[PDB]
Formats: sequence, C-alpha cells, structure tokens
Amino acid sequence: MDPFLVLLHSVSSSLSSSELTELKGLCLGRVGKRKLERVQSGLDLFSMLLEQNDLEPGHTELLRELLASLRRHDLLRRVDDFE
Repeated sequence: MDPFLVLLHSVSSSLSSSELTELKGLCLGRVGKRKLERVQSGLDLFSMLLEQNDLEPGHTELLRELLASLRRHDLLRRVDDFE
C-alpha cells in the first residue's frame, strides 16, 4: 500500500470519464495502446505505470504532467501536493 497509491484512490474519484478521456488519447502515444485495453478506471492506469514505467513515491512527474494537460488543478494539485 504505497503512499502515492492511497492518494491516487481519492483523486481517482475526481477523474471520472473526463480525465480517463484526455489521458487516454495522449496515452496512445505515451503509455501504450495494449495497456489501455486493460485500463478501466483511474487506479487502473496508475497501477500499470507504478508497475514498471514512470510512477513511484518521489517520481510521479509523468502522471502529474498528463493531468496538467487536462487543465485540472483541483486533482493535479493533490498529486504534486503529496510531496
């Protein structure tokens, strides 16, 4: 139960189909289309990146970057706020 994960459980509810929509399109040319086939909610994409890509306690600049593209400072604020 990493710390960045316990925080992703709260911000994940604010994402909704809105965040999943933006981060999904940009994910095609960034994370991986095959990985999106399994992605379903917010904790899904966050579980894959943390697995082995670019996401960990003290290194979530990639995820927070995509949220910055959606222009969502209410959620993106909590992400970079954890540190």
